[PDB]
Amino acid sequence: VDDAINGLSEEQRQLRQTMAKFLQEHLAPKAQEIDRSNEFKNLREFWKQLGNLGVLGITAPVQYGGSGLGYLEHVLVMEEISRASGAVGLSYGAHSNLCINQLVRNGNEAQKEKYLPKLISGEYIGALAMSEPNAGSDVVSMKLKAEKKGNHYILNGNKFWITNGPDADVLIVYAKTDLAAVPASRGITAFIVEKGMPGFSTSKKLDKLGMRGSNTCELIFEDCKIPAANILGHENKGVYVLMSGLDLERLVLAGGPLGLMQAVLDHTIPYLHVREAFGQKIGHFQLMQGKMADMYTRLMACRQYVYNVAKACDEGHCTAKDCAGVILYSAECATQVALDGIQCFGGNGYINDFPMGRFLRDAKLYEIGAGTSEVRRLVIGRAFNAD
Amino acid sequence: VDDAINGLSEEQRQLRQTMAKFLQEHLAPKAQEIDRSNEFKNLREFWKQLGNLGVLGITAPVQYGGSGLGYLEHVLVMEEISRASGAVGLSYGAHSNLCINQLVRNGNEAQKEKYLPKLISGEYIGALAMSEPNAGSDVVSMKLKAEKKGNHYILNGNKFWITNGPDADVLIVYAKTDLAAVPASRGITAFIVEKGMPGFSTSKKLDKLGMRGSNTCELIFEDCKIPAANILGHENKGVYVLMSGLDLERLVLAGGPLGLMQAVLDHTIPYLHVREAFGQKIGHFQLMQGKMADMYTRLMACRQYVYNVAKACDEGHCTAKDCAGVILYSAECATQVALDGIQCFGGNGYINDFPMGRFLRDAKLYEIGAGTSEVRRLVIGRAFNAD
Amino acid sequence: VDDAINGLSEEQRQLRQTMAKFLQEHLAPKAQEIDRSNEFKNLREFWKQLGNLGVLGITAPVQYGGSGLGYLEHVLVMEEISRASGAVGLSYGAHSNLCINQLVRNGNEAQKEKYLPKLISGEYIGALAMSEPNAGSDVVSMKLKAEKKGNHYILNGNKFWITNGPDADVLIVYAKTDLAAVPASRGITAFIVEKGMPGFSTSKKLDKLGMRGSNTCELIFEDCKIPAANILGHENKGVYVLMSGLDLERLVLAGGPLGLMQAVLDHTIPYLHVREAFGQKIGHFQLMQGKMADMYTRLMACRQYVYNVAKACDEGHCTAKDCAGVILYSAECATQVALDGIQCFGGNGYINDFPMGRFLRDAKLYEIGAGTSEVRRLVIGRAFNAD
Amino acid sequence: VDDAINGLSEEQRQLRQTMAKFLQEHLAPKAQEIDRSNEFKNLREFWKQLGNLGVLGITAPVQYGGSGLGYLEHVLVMEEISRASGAVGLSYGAHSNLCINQLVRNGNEAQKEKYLPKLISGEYIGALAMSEPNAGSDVVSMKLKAEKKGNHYILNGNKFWITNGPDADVLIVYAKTDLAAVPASRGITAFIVEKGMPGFSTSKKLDKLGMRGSNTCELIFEDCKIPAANILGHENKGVYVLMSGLDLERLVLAGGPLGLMQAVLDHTIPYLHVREAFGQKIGHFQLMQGKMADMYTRLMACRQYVYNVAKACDEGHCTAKDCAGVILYSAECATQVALDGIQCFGGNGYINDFPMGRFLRDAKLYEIGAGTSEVRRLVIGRAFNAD
Ligand SMILES: Cc1cc2nc3c(=O)[nH]c(=O)nc-3n(C[C@H](O)[C@H](O)[C@H](O)COP(=O)(O)OP(=O)(O)OC[C@H]3O[C@@H](n4cnc5c(N)ncnc54)[C@H](O)[C@@H]3O)c2cc1C
Ligand SMILES: Cc1cc2nc3c(=O)[nH]c(=O)nc-3n(C[C@H](O)[C@H](O)[C@H](O)COP(=O)(O)OP(=O)(O)OC[C@H]3O[C@@H](n4cnc5c(N)ncnc54)[C@H](O)[C@@H]3O)c2cc1C
Ligand SMILES: Cc1cc2nc3c(=O)[nH]c(=O)nc-3n(C[C@H](O)[C@H](O)[C@H](O)COP(=O)(O)OP(=O)(O)OC[C@H]3O[C@@H](n4cnc5c(N)ncnc54)[C@H](O)[C@@H]3O)c2cc1C
Ligand SMILES: Cc1cc2nc3c(=O)[nH]c(=O)nc-3n(C[C@H](O)[C@H](O)[C@H](O)COP(=O)(O)OP(=O)(O)OC[C@H]3O[C@@H](n4cnc5c(N)ncnc54)[C@H](O)[C@@H]3O)c2cc1C
Ligand SMILES: CC(C)(COP(=O)(O)OP(=O)(O)OC[C@H]1O[C@@H](n2cnc3c(N)ncnc32)[C@H](O)[C@@H]1OP(=O)(O)O)[C@@H](O)C(=O)NCCC(=O)NCCSS
Ligand SMILES: CC(C)(COP(=O)(O)OP(=O)(O)OC[C@H]1O[C@@H](n2cnc3c(N)ncnc32)[C@H](O)[C@@H]1OP(=O)(O)O)[C@@H](O)C(=O)NCCC(=O)NCCSS
Ligand SMILES: CC(C)(COP(=O)(O)OP(=O)(O)OC[C@H]1O[C@@H](n2cnc3c(N)ncnc32)[C@H](O)[C@@H]1OP(=O)(O)O)[C@@H](O)C(=O)NCCC(=O)NCCSS
Ligand SMILES: CC(C)(COP(=O)(O)OP(=O)(O)OC[C@H]1O[C@@H](n2cnc3c(N)ncnc32)[C@H](O)[C@@H]1OP(=O)(O)O)[C@@H](O)C(=O)NCCC(=O)NCCSS
Repeated sequence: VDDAINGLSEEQRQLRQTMAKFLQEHLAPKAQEIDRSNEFKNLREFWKQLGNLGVLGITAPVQYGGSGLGYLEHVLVMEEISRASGAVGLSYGAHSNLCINQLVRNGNEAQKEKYLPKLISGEYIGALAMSEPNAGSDVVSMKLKAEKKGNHYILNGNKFWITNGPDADVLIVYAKTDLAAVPASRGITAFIVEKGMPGFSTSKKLDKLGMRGSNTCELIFEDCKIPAANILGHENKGVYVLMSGLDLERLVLAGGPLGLMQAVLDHTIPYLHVREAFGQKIGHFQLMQGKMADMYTRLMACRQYVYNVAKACDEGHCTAKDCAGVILYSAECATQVALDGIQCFGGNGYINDFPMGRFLRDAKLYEIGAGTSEVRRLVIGRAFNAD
Repeated sequence: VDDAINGLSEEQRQLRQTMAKFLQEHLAPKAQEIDRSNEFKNLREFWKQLGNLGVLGITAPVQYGGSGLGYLEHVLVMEEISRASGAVGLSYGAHSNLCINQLVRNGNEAQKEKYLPKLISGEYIGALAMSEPNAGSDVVSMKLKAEKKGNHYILNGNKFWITNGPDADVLIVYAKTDLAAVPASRGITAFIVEKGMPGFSTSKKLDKLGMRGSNTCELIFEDCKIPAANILGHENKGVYVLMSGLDLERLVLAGGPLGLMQAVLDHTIPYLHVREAFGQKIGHFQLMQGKMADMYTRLMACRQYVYNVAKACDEGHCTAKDCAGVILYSAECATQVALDGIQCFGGNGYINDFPMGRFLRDAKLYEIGAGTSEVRRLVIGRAFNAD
Repeated sequence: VDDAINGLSEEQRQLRQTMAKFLQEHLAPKAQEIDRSNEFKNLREFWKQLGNLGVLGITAPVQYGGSGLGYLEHVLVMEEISRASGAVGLSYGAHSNLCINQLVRNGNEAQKEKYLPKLISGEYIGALAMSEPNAGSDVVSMKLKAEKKGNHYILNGNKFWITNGPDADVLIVYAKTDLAAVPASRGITAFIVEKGMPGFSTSKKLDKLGMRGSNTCELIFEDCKIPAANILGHENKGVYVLMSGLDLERLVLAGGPLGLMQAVLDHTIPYLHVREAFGQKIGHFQLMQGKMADMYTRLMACRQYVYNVAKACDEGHCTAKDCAGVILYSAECATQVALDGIQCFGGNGYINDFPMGRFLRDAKLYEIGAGTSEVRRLVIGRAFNAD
Repeated sequence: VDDAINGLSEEQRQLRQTMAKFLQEHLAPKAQEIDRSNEFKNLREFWKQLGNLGVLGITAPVQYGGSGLGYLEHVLVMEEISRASGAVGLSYGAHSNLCINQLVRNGNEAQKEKYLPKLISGEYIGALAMSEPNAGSDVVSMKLKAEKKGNHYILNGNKFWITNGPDADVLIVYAKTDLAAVPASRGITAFIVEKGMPGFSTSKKLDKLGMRGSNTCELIFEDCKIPAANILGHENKGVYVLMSGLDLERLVLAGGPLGLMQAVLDHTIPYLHVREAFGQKIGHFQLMQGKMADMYTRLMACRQYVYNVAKACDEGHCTAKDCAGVILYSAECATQVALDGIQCFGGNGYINDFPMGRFLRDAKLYEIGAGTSEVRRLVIGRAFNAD
C-alpha cells in the first residue's frame, strides 16, 4: 500500500497505479533472473513497452512524442521500476534522465528531432559518459581528447563505468577539447556519439556486486571522427551541461533508493506476520516492532523529502545542495533499511532464493553512483560556504 | 533563511514571516534568561500578544474568535516559537493543542462558549493532565478517583508532570470514574477543572534539565467537587478523547524539534564561517562541511515529513502510526543535531553564555514527552500488527 | 601489521605468524574462487594441512593429538582463517568448536578416543545440528523425534542450515527424546551421527549471499537407527550441552568479524594511499582520514573486547552475557566496517573483481548465525534481569 | 560490581576497591551539590586526602613520595573518581596527569624536588595552560609572548579554558619565545608559573554546561617576570613537551568516559528492575533489555580498549594514534550511553533531582577537551598517512 499522503494528484496516483500493475506482471517476476544472469534478455522489447506507456520521454516535450510532465512524475516512475528491479531502474534512469533529459535541455531543434523520437519510443537506448578510469569523483580531470580537424573532431581515449554502454545507440560523451585551458573546466565539450561510428568500440560488461542486469562497460575511442554538428550545446562550455545535468540526475535518481526501501517493506512486513517463533508472529516482539517503525519512518521521511524537492524543481526552483541533499539522505537510508530486511528474514534473508540480499547489493550503488556520499556532503557544505 | 520548498502557500509564508519577526524582538532576546531563571516573567502578557496575533486558537473556529486554520499552520507557529525558545514553545503547545484543540473537538456548545474565547485571547492559560507518578507511558493505569455524588464528581488523587500546571486557569483532567471497568480503559472520564475550585491545588515547579521556563508541577485533588456538566465528551468514554488527542499532540508537537534544529543551524552555520583555525574558517574543513550537510539534511527531511503529514491531516487523513512516526523521527534527529551544534562551537558550545547547550537540553524532552520513543515504536509496530 | 598491543605472549604471536604466512599462500589466493564457485575444491586436503599445523583440535587434549590450548588461541586462528577466507573460517569454526570442543567437553573416554583423533587430524569433518526450518532462534521448539527402541533410537525428521553438513563424517544432532516433557527443554538429547548411517541423508547445498564455499544443507533422518551408546552426555539432559556450547560458540566465532574487519583494512588502507583524486591520495582528504579512524578504532576495540573475554574464559571465567556481548558488538561493527570498505574503493568496491563486496556479504552472516543480534540482546538483558 | 575480566592484578583490584569505598562516602554524596553550586567547597581538603591515599602522584617516582605506578592504575583511579563526580575527575586529571606527570617527565632534579612533593601531597593544586581564546585545536598558533630580559622572561597575554586555573599554586604554561620561528612550532617554551607571581592573575570561573565544580578560568599575564630557571625542558623545544604530554593526556583522560558510563549503569540497571509499567519491571521489555545490552557492551568494549592500550604504554609502547583512538571511541560512547540513561528513567531522568542529566552534560566535555573528536580523527588518519 502506498499512502499518497505524499500529496500526489489523482493523475499522478493513476500514473503510479498503471506503472505498479504493469511492472507487477512484466518486470517483477523476471527481476531475480535478471540479477542472477547479470543480463536483461528482453531489454529492447521492454523499452518499447516503456515507450508505449510514455514513461521514457516522461519529461520530454509532447512535440517529440514526449509526455511533457515533470521530475516529480519522473521520480514516481523511477521509484516504481526500481521497486520491481533495481538494475532496470538504473538503466531506465540513465536512458530517460541522463540521456533524454540532457538532450531536451541543451540539444538544438535538429538534434532533438533527429534523436529524441527514437529515444522516447524505446527504439534507441541512451547513455551518458563522463566518468573515466581516473576521473570519477574528480570528473573535470577527464583525459578523453577531442582534436578538431576541420568540421570534425577526432576523439581518442576511453570512458569507464557507463550504464547502458553496450546497448546505447546514442551516447552523450564529454571530452577535453582544450587540454590546456587555464581552468581545466573550460576545456570540455559534450558530443553525441552513435552506435557504429568508426573508432567507437565498447568493452565487456562488468561483474558488479549489485545492479546486475544493468549493463556497465568501458567505451573506447580510436580516432573516432565526430562531425562538429554533434556537439551538445557549445564547444568548451560543456562543463556546464555536465554540472547542470548532475543536479537533475541526483534528484531523479533518488527514486532508486525510494523504490528499493519500498521493496524491502513489501517483503518484510508480510513475512513478520507469517513467521512464528516462541508461539507468536515474530512481528509481535518489541524488537521487531521497532524494526518496522524504523524502516517505515526512514522510507516515509525520504519520500516526502524527495517529492517536495522535485515539486519545487517543477516550479522552477532547483539547487545543487538540495538535489545532492535528497539523494545523499535517501541513499544512506536505503542501505540501512535493506540491511534490516535481511535481518528480519533470519537465515532466509541470507539466501539468494529471497531478494532480501539483492536489495542490499543494489542499494549500496546509490552511495557511489551519481556522486559518492562524500562528494555530496562537499556540494552541500560548499553551498553554505558561498553564502 | 528558510526555503519554503516545503510547499507553503503565500499566506502560510506570510504567517511564518509575521511570527519570526515578532518572536525575534519579543521572545528571542529573553530566551536565555527564561531558561536560566526557570521562569517566564511576562508569560501572561506574552499570551495576550499571542492571542492578538491569533495564534493561540489557530485551529479553533472563527466563531469563538479562532483563526479557523489547520495543523500545518499550527506546526509552523509551534516551530517558530520553539525556534525562539523551547520552553515557551512547549507551553504554547500545551495551551493551543493539548487544551484548546481538545476543547473544540469534544466540548459542547456551552463548554466552548464558556472557555474557548478566554483561552483563544490569552486571558486564560490551558493545560492537559493525564500523566501521574505511576502512569506515564502506561497512562491507562491512572488512579485519580472520580466519585459521582449526585450531579457532581469528587476527585481525589494527584496528577504529575503537568505543563502550564501552576498557571492554567482551565485544565482538562482524566480520572477513573469506573475503577472496576472490565477493560480499565472503560473507566476513564475527562473533566474540565478550573483554577480556584476547592480541593484542587498545585505543587512547586520542577527543576528540569531543559524546557526551563515552561512550568511543570503536580496537581492535587482532595474532595474536589466537579459538576457533572464539566465532563468533556462522555462519562467513561474518556480514554477515547485521550487517545484521539494524542495523535494531534504528536503531530503538532513535532514542530518543537523542527524549531530547535532550525535554531542550532541559525547559530552553527554563521559561526563556522567566522571562527578560523589553521588559517581558515573552520567551515572550510571537510569534517565541518560534512557536519553542515548532516544537520541540514536531517532538518530538511524532518521538515518535509511533518509538513506533508500535517497537510494530509487537514484533508481529513490522520493515522496514529503516521502521527507517532513524524515525532519519533523528528525528536531523535533534533537531539543529535543539537549535539553537533555544541561540537561545532568547541569550548564555546560548552558554556552557558551560548545557547548551544540549551538546544540539547530542550531537544531531549521530545524523546520523552508526548510518549517516549519506545512507546512510539510500539504504536507504529502495532499498526502494522493490526494490518 | 598486527599491533600485538592485544597482550599476546610470544608463543601466541608466533601462532598468528605461522597462520598468517601459511594462509597467505594456501588459502588467500583461492578465496575469490571459493566464493564465486560456492565451493572449496581443496576442502579435505586443506583440513589435513590444518590438522598438521595442529589448529583443528587447538583446544582439544594433547592426549588425542590436540594442542591443549585455550579459546584465546582458538580466536586467533579463527580470525586469521576468516581474514583469508570468510567461508572457510566459518567451516573451520563449525569443525573445531561446534563439533570438536563439544566432544571434548561432553564425550566420554570412548567417544573421545573413537572420534577425536580423526577430527583433530582433518581426516573427518565435523558439524553441529540443532537448527530446523521452524526452530532457529526458538531452538527449544525443535521437533526431530528420537524414538527409543531397545538400545537404539529411531530418529525421524530434519535439520536445517547445517554448516559442513554434506561433508561431515561425524555430526552432533539434538533431537526430542521426550516430546511431552513438562518444560520442553527437558525432552532433548544430543546424539553423534555418522556419515553412512542408514536413514540419514543430506540435501543440496544452499545458494547464500555470503559464506559461499562453506557448505550448508538440510539433514534428513528417516528411521535412522542410532545406538544408545552414541548419545552425547545424557538422555534428556541435552538442552544443557546445547546451551553451554552456545556460549563458547559465540566467543570463538567472534574471531570471524575480527578477521573480516582486518581484511577490509588490509585493502582499504593501502588503496587510499594509491588512488589519487584532485591531485592527491584520496586518503589525505579529511573525510577519508575520518573513515580510517572509525574502521580502525572499531576493529581495535572489538579485538581487545574479544581477547580479554577469551583470556578470562581460559582462566575459568565465562558468562552467557559476556560471550553474547563479544559477538553482538563485533558482528555489528564488522558489517559497518565492511560497508565503509566498499565506499573507500568507489566504483571499484562495487565490482566482484575486488573482495570488498565479499567482506560485506560474509560479515552480515555473523548478525544471524550463532544467534541473531536480537536473541543476543535478550541474553544480556535477561542476565541483568536475573541479577 | 566491575567484572575484573579487565585482567587486573590483585593489587590493582584492591586499588579499585579502596577508591570505590573511599569515594562512596567522601565524594559521591556531594556530587550533586558540587554540580549545582558549580563549586567544590572542600577541594583543598579532598586533595589532601587523595594525597594521603597516594593517588595524586600515582605515576610519580617514589623518590618524591609518589606511588611509582603506571598509567593503567592512573586510568583506574581517574575512572573511579569520575564515577563519583565528573567535575572532580576532570580536576584530578588536570592535576595528576597534565601537571604532575609532565613535571616528572621534563623537569630536572631541582624543579621536581621543589614542586613535586607538595603536588603529590595535595598541598598544591596543579594545572596546565596551552589553550587560548584563538588557539584551541590550533594550539601552535598561541600568541602568549615571552620576552627574554636577561635571566628572566616577561610574559604578556592570556590563556583560556584552564581547568583548576583559579586554584593552581603551580601551573605549566606554554608561551611563544620565538614569534618569528620559521615553523611556528619552533617558537614555543613551557614555563612553570606559580600563584602570586606579579603580573599573573586569573579571571572568574566559567558557567559551563557540565563539569560544574571543576574550576575553569582565563589566565592573565601582564609583564609577569619568570626566571629562566623556570622553563620546563628547553627553550623553544616546548612544542615537544606539549605534544608528548597530549598522548598521555588522552590515554589517562579516557578514564573519565569510562567512569561516566559506569555511573549511568549504576543507576539504570537497578531502576529498570524497580520501576514497573504494564504489570512488570520495565527492564523485562525487549526494548529495555536491548538498551541494557547496548550500554553494557559499549562500556565493556571501551574498558578493554583503554585498559590494554594503557598496559602496553606501561610496557613502553605508546603511540599518538592509539592514545587518540581510545579517547575518541570512549568519549563518543559515553555521551550516547548517558543519553540512554536519561531515556530509561523517563520523566525522572529529565529532572535535576536525578543525576542522569548530569552524566550527559559531563560526558559531552570529553568530545571537546583533550582535543575535539575531529582533531583526534585527523591524528589517526595522519598516522596512517605517514606510514
Ligand atoms: C554501476 C555503476 C554505474 C555507473 N554509471 C555511470 C554512468 O552511466 N555514467 C558515468 O559517466 N559514470 C557512471 N558511473 C561512475 C560513477 O559516477 C563513479 O564510479 C563515481 O563518481 C565514483 O568514482 P570513482 O569510482 O572514480 O571513485 P573515486 O573518485 O576513486 O573515489 C574513491 C573514494 O574516494 C572518495 N573521495 C574522492 N574525492 C574525495 C574528496 N574530495 N573528499 C573526500 N573523499 C573523496 C570517494 O568518495 C570514494 O569514497 C557508474 C559507476 C558504477 C559503479
Ligand atoms: C517536562 C515534561 C512535561 C510533560 N508535560 C506533560 C503534560 O503537559 N501533560 C501530561 O499529562 N504529561 C506530561 N508529561 C509526562 C510525560 O508524558 C511522561 O513523563 C512520559 O510519558 C514518560 O512517563 P514516565 O516518566 O512515567 O516514564 P515510565 O513509563 O516510567 O517509563 C520509563 C522508561 O521505561 C520505558 N518503557 C515503559 N513502558 C515500556 C514498554 N512497554 N516497552 C518498552 N519500554 C517501556 C519508557 O519508554 C522509558 O524508557 C511531561 C513530562 C515532562 C518531563
Ligand atoms: C550460513 C548459515 C550457517 C548456519 N550454520 C548453522 C550450523 O552449522 N548449525 C546450526 O545448527 N545452525 C546453523 N545455522 C542456523 C542459524 O543458527 C539460524 O538461521 C539463526 O539462529 C536464525 O534462525 P532462523 O533463520 O530460523 O530465524 P528466525 O528464528 O525465524 O528469526 C527471524 C527474525 O525474527 C527475529 N526474532 C525471533 N525471535 C525473536 C524474539 N524473541 N525477539 C525478537 N526478535 C526475534 C530474529 O532475530 C530474526 O530477526 C546457520 C545459518 C546460516 C544462514
Ligand atoms: C571544560 C574545559 C576544560 C578545558 N581544560 C583545559 C585545560 O586544563 N587546559 C588547556 O590548556 N585547555 C583546556 N581546555 C581547552 C580545550 O583544549 C579546547 O577547548 C579544545 O581543544 C577546542 O578548542 P576551541 O574551543 O578553540 O575550538 P576550535 O579550535 O575553535 O574548534 C571548533 C570546531 O572546529 C573544529 N576544527 C578545528 N580545526 C579543525 C580541523 N583542522 N579540521 C576539522 N575540524 C576542525 C573543531 O573540531 C571543533 O569542531 C578546556 C576546555 C573546556 C571546555
Ligand atoms: C567534486 C565536485 C563536486 C566539484 O568539482 P570541482 O572539480 O571541485 O569543480 P567546481 O569548482 O565545483 O566546478 C567546476 C566548473 O563547473 C562550474 N559549475 C559547478 N557546479 C555547477 C553547476 N551546478 N551548474 C553550473 N556550473 C557549475 C563551476 O562554476 C566551474 O566553472 P567556471 O570555472 O567556468 O566557473 C564535482 O567534480 C562533482 O560533482 N563530482 C561528482 C561526479 C559525478 O557525480 N559523476 C556521476 C556520473 S553518473 S554515476
Ligand atoms: C502504550 C500505548 C501506545 C498503548 O496503550 P496500552 O495500555 O497498551 O492500550 P491500547 O490497547 O493501545 O488502548 C487502550 C484503550 O484505548 C483504545 N484506543 C487505543 N488507541 C486509540 C485511538 N487512537 N483512538 C481511540 N481509542 C483508542 C483501545 O481501543 C482500548 O479501548 P477498548 O478497550 O475500549 O477498545 C499508550 O498507553 C500510549 O500512547 N502511551 C503514551 C502516553 C503518552 O503519549 N503521554 C503523553 C502525555 S503529554 S507529555
Ligand atoms: C532464545 C534463547 C536465547 C532462549 O531459549 P528459551 O527457549 O527461551 O529457553 P531458556 O529458558 O533460555 O533455556 C532453556 C533450558 O536451557 C538452560 N540454559 C539456558 N541458558 C543456559 C546456559 N547458558 N548454560 C546452561 N544452561 C542454560 C535453561 O536453564 C533451561 O534449562 P532448565 O529448564 O533445565 O533450567 C535460545 O533458544 C537461543 O540461544 N536461541 C538461539 C539458537 C542459536 O544460537 N543457534 C545457533 C546455531 S549455529 S548458527
Ligand atoms: C591540530 C594538531 C593535531 C596538529 O598541530 P599543527 O598546528 O597542525 O602542528 P603538527 O605539524 O602536528 O606538530 C607541530 C610540531 O610539534 C611536533 N609534534 C607533533 N606531534 C608530536 C608528537 N606526538 N610528539 C612529538 N612532537 C610532535 C611536530 O613534529 C612539529 O615540531 P617540528 O616542527 O619541530 O617537527 C595539534 O595542534 C593538537 O593536538 N591540537 C589539540 C590541542 C589539545 O588537545 N589541547 C588539549 C588541552 S587540555 S583540554
